[PDB]
Amino acid sequence: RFVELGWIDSTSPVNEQITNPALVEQIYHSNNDQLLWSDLATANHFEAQLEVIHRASFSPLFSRQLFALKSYRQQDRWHEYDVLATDTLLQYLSYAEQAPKVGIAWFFEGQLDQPLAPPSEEAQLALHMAIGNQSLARLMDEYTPQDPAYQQLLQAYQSLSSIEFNEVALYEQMERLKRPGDPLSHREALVQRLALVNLDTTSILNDVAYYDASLEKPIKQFQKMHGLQTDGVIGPQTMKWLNTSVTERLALLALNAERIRLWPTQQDSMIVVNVPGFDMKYWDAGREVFESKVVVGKTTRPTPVMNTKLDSLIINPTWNVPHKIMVEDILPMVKRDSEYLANHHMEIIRGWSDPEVIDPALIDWEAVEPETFPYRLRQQAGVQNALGTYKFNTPNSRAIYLHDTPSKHLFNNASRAFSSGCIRVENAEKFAQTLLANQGITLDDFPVSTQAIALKKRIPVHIIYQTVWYEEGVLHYRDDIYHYDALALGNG
Ligand SMILES: *C(=O)[C@H](CCC[C@H](N)C(=O)O)NC(=O)CC[C@@H](N)C(=O)O
Repeated sequence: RFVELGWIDSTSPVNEQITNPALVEQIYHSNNDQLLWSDLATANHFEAQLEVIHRASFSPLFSRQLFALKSYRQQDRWHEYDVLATDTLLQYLSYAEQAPKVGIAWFFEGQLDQPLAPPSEEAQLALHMAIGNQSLARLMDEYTPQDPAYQQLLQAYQSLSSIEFNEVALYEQMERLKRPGDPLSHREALVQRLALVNLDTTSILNDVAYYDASLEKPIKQFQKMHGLQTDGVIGPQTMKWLNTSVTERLALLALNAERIRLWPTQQDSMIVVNVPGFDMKYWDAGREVFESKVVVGKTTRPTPVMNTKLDSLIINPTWNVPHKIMVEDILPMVKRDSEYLANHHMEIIRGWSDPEVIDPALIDWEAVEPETFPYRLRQQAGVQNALGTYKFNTPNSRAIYLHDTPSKHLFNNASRAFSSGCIRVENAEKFAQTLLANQGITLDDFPVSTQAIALKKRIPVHIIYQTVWYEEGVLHYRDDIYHYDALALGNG
């Protein structure tokens, strides 16, 4: 298959690189077979967009086409460049349209490594019009999220890009922890690395030999920006981020900017949990009506990025221990600690369909193998239940949901990856009250027995993974707990 254009030989390598020759030739024929990319500023603008996608590292497709474009350009093969650019712009338009629909597959469950379906007729009309007006640069901009949050990441990207290769000494210290009052060997590298993330360094005193008062606010601001405990102590967590290179920050800005294409913005009614920020928000009628900290899955039992809906609440839930938890976690402890089941208010039941309670005294524990244990565990409802007082049921293929917790001290931690995958909600009682108020449900008598409550209006729940974002006028960075930034960072 060869692109039917006079000024492209059938033997040209672009015939193997073009994903949609039929549509590309029609666009040219509709435009009198004129070149679309003869304005270098327009070529530059599209390569700069592809360079963001390339650095983000989620798309072998776009990386492959960018490398081919740059090669044709280095050789002044502008006719080939022209047709490959036009093909690649159709892929970009499809990417822009498809990201919010299926993009999880490109960022979290795989990569964008195969060509996409052609963009919509609306995109194809906007392209035809843009070609007529030589407004391709504006078209590309219109197919970015029209969202100040996205533009804040791209603005920082553009600032840092201009100083990417300036030498900045690493911050070094002799001891593991440096506290206010301690001598400092590397004050200048420290102040330069605070300045790199746009913190006000103008009141830091020059040539002071120790961690003085003038450094304390900037250090705590740096800690807060990176989600660290704001203890003022320059330890390994603080230094990891101080010593992050501009190249690595640019990778994080690019990947996080492109991830914004995935996430819904409608505030009709939505719940969003950002895993690596360990927080959540609930919007009703276009307003934030609830926010709280959360606990999320341990790195070995990760909370998946997913879309689901909140179908129902259980007030005073029991906990039906999943088979895998029973076998791997609990029964080994039961075998070694004859007070475990009483202490955790856990009953042995014949099965879910047959909740006959069996006294653990009636079982020969010596003979029990967790793997073959034929009964099930059910934790009684109450304030010490692992689900607390509230289960927020969000049915999905990974069996993830939201719940209250008796372990509320964990919300005081800066890093909150403690669960088996589920999301534990701080102020769960307030979340339930707000949900049920908005649904036109309220209990005149608060049950002290288990009660399942169907939502009348199902609420979309978006579990997202955003390690850089803009909020209250500043950028926030978070540790890549599930290693989804790892390929972009280059850190193996
Ligand atoms: C959520 O994590 C839940 C287990 C109950 C809550 C837990 N104790 C917590 O750590 O917050 N579900 C799962 O762990 C998934 C288990 C899966 N095998 C299943 O079928 O339920």
